[PDB]
Amino acid sequence: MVTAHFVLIHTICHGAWIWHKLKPALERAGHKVTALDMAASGIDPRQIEQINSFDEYSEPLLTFLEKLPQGEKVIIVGESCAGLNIAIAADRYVDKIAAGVFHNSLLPDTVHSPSYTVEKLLESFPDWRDTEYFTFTNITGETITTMKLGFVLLRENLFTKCTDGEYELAKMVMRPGSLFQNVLAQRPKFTEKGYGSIKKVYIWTDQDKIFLPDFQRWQIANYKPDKVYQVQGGDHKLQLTKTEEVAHILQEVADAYA
Amino acid sequence: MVTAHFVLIHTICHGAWIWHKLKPALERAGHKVTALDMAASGIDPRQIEQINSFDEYSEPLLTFLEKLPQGEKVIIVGESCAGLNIAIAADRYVDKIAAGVFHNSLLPDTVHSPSYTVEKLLESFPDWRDTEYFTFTNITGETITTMKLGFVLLRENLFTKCTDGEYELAKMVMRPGSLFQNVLAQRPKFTEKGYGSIKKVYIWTDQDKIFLPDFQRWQIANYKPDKVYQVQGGDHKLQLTKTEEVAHILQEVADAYA
Repeated sequence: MVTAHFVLIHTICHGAWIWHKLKPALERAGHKVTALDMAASGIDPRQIEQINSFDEYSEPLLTFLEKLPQGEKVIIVGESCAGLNIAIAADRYVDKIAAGVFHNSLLPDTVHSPSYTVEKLLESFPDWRDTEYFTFTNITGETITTMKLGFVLLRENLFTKCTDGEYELAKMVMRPGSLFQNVLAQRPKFTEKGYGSIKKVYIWTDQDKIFLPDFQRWQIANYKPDKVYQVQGGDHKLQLTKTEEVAHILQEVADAYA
Repeated sequence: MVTAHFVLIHTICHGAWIWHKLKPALERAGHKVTALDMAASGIDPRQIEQINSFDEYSEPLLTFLEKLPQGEKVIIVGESCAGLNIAIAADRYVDKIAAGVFHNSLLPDTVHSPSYTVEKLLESFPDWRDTEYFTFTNITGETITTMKLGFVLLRENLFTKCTDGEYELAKMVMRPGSLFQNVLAQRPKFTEKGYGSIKKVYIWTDQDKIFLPDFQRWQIANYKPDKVYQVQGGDHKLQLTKTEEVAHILQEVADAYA
């Protein structure tokens, strides 16, 4: 059994806290874990109106990767939209990445536009329920749509099978976030030399009520991962409903990719 | 059997998230709960360097009370230093407050300075271990001392008996905080017609590794509460390690004080 350094990356609106159970589980098995707040997330001091793109939003992951002592690789694990952080980071630091794990998450490709998987998600799941929307204007004049996720969305669609304790936590710390979709739509594609070349492991459940099965199979068919692990039951937040399951999958990820 | 509106107030450095287990436990009995972040705490947008006194730090509680419609009463439950928030609020809004519950908490009086209980706490527990200290100057020239609580202190003194998931949570969302002690020491005394007149319930455990047995007993004798509940075992954070027991006691506070 390899021991590895996981870097855990939350989805927009969330923060390092989503990982509060998975992190000590990986550590009991002797792994090093880093759970990072992205910009304007968790207890990051920035607000979302000071952030101009998904690449800026990824700053804390990139900064973290820049300081990582040479020879060291990490396994980056991303939930939901954090798939985009993984692609951004692999195009800047391919050298330092053993593998990217996609945890009910967007799976960008290199053929299409980075906003491609976002587009397909919003076709798959177009009704965000009691979610509220807002806009501000970025550094070069783009209208950025932000969101405060709805509590009924949170209950039923992301945290479907979670504990009340965990659902209540999530309402206590959820923050505004953005897909920066229209800025993604204008961004150079992810590259083959960087993102294209890292190992990619995909983890999901068919019980997910926001990243739906037809969408998630579509992702797997669109850009074939190296490994696909399907967890039975649970919900979108497998790191909360299937913590040990995920800890064991991640061990197999460390076993195959170091 | 009475249902109440509980208003849950975390201590400094923390945020509303500390009540994530107690809130749904209370809601299960039919109580309404509100859990608020104080300034510069939890996910509040401010940093501590813009906060000039413990009263300013109290703004979101005060604003919340200010906005309550007439005829509506709350029970404020406060942990550690939040005893001061209770006093501050009760002097401003005695008419919206059914009781104040002190949860391993500073219990101010009306007859010494508002800093008295903080001074006595610091005599009792002068050494805060790996805790870091910083300073800034407030708008009126005072030196404010702030702190980042040490992880060892969090592990062993605050979250002694808590779960690995809860402890990890704390590390993930803990923020800088301040007692505003020098400012408290220049502050007018709490009034009899406000703070002085509310019902006060004091809840504690002798296994608390930071508010120690002698300090707490001393509080109890210096300013006699209406009721004293002693929970067996647990640790400093009873709303986490003894959640159901605290929910049960809170029901009775609601029964007495309506």
